[PDB]
Amino acid sequence: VNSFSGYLKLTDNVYIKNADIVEEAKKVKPTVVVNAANVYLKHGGGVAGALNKATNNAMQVESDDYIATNGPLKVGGSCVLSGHNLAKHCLHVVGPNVNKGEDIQLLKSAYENFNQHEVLLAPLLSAGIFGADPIHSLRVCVDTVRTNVYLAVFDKNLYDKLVSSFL
Ligand SMILES: Cc1ncc(C(=O)O)s1
Repeated sequence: VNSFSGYLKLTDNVYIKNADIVEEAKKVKPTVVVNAANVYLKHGGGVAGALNKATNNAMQVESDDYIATNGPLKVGGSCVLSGHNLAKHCLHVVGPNVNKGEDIQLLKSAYENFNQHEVLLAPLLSAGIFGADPIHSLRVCVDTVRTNVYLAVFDKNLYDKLVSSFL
């Protein structure tokens, strides 16, 4: 049994809700929240922008030190950093950004990072300002992630379309 409430169970391991990821993280304090990161961990907008704002920029400060030591992530890659006031840990995952021309086949590689964590609160990778089709992102998620994932959908309209169209 876990703390997650109000989620629509899609498969054995994937759940979905219309929820504010910051507000959901603040309520649950999950072991892992996933950030929709870029390779530079520059948390300017979308999921990263919102999560980082909710940490009062502490996520960005920590991320800048990570990059100064390690250099950029790979598209499809990830790193584990603090969850600050939102979670124990933040898994920063880089999905391909279609608005930069990145290979959408890297979306599966991005989701494979979730399998290193037994339970996660996450957004749909490469959705929103990363430019991918969120229906496609949900399909790759269900077909890739084997651990228990609780997906927070930012839009009520999009949430209803994802559920209604789910095979
Ligand atoms: C505050 C948020 N902005 C974008 C989200 C998303 O595309 O998942 S959540």
